Amino acid sequence: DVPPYFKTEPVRTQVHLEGNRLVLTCMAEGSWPLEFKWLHNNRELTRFSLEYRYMITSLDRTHAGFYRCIVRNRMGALLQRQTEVQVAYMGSFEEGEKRQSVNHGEAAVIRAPRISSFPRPQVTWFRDGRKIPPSSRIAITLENTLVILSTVAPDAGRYYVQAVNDKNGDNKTSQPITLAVENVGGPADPIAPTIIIPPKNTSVVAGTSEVTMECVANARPLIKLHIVWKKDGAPLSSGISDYNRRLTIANPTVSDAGYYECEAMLRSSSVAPVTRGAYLSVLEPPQFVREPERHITAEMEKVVDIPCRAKGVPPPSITWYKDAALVEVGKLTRFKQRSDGGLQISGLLPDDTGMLQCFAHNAAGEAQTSTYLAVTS
Repeated sequence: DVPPYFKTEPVRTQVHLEGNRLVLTCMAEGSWPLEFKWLHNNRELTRFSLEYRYMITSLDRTHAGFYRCIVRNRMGALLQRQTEVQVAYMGSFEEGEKRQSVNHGEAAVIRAPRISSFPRPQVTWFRDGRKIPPSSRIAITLENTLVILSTVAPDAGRYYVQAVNDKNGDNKTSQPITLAVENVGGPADPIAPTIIIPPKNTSVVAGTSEVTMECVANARPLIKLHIVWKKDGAPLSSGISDYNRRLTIANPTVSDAGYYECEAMLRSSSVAPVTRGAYLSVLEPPQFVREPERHITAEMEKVVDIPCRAKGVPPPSITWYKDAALVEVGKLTRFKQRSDGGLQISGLLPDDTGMLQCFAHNAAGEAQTSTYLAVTS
């Protein structure tokens, strides 16, 4: 009479190549009989059986998504930790040839032609078979948009991209975009600082290595263009790269979160700078500070309390299951959940016997614990 439990929980995320085979396992132990069923995006994929494996002989990108297992025996049922199968692939540049036009001095903004791919491909800008590296006059954004500051006539031509998927090695070339540069009025006219690419609202899990805010500015003459970064109003003096276009935070913490501003101005000038801002949110995955005991016995018809509190950013939501089924909490029920997080059961029916599972969820993760509740008296 052993209730189910998991010997090993699967990894949260995993990347596979298209065409390769895929084996998932429900590694559990318990007392005969131990049955297993599989869920794909919370929809039944199998019914209960003796088969603990779910196998896909040949992966497709359409197989990407969430999988999990349910294990059960005559004493109860457990919901396995959910995993995300990510299928590495790369489509083609379906877009045709394009053409844009700009006047000299104006910034030329050329978005990277669309392509669907996992992971996101590495993109490199080209023109006449020559690579186009970022310069003081040429920016390539995080979105792989090509910006050409204070364009001159020789900037006109056919630009295109090459895209390489890092995990399957695929290499595609896009159709070209033809930039025309016009000549209206003298090319010596001054231009006040402009922000072509403002910072974007950006979120990162604290268990990452880097996070980058970006801001691209245009001016004439480009040489006296200066970009200052700020956090919550205060200037920053490190982590700045590109030509002051990129602000890179290493190993971000919850403290690094906040409002980041980009200010473009002319050196030794007369003018109010132009400012654009965006928030950086830093999250922590859920993590228990209070777990119920892995075996619990209460008696009919008293009330029992099962403690469960989690820690994380933002404050994680606590959700209860009984035998892999969402517990019905509410005032017309015997079950009620403290804002504390714990679960209180009143009027213990013999059928309240089984496996209870506490799930702590937030946008950056999911944690889970189980207990065996046995009714006596």
